[PDB]
Amino acid sequence: APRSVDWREKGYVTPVKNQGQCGSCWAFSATGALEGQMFRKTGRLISLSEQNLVDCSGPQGNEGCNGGLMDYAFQYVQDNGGLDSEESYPYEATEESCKYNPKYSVANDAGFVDIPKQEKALMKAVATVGPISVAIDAGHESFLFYKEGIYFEPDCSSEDMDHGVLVVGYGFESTESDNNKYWLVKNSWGEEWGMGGYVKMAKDRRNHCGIASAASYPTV
Ligand code: NA
Repeated sequence: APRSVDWREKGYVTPVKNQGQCGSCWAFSATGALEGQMFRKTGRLISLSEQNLVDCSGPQGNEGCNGGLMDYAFQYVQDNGGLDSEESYPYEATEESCKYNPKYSVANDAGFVDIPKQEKALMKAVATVGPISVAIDAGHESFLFYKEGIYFEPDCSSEDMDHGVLVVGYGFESTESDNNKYWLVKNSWGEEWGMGGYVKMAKDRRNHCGIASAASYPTV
């Protein structure tokens, strides 16, 4: 595999969004991964509707602003036969009744692929597929105040993840500790968080914060 990958450079990645005060991170991770696999297929990058997932993918196991899973969103899109665009079904950060309209669908998928629980396999997936949906333990003050550099939190758990985000690549930079590898992660807390809304999460450090534990992508 390459030592460095950044799918934003290949046009796979929409700008950073902001979920507000709704527990819908899973919808943003999912749209992020489907935006990538749709681009891969069609060569067109279209922002997808998290509200569509929030309002409508309850039958697949999701619970709106109370939480969800990217794989359940991927299943909804297959079951539903479509997903509306962000422009047509904009984000309101509250759960409402489903207003999906197939005429405004701009995306589809035929299931999803779960990546084996290993950073080595996650790396191979990111290198060959595109942006990957992943779950992390973001429940630490250090994560809130992140500004730059490689994020490493010694109290981070590799099993109890609470936040869906999107790995758009990986790389390295020299550090004091010589723990130099990172996953490049798109968040959904707006541009003012982190590095323009991105975080470099420690890579090949014993599955730091569980980044490889629940990784998947939609099959388009
Ligand atoms: Na922000």
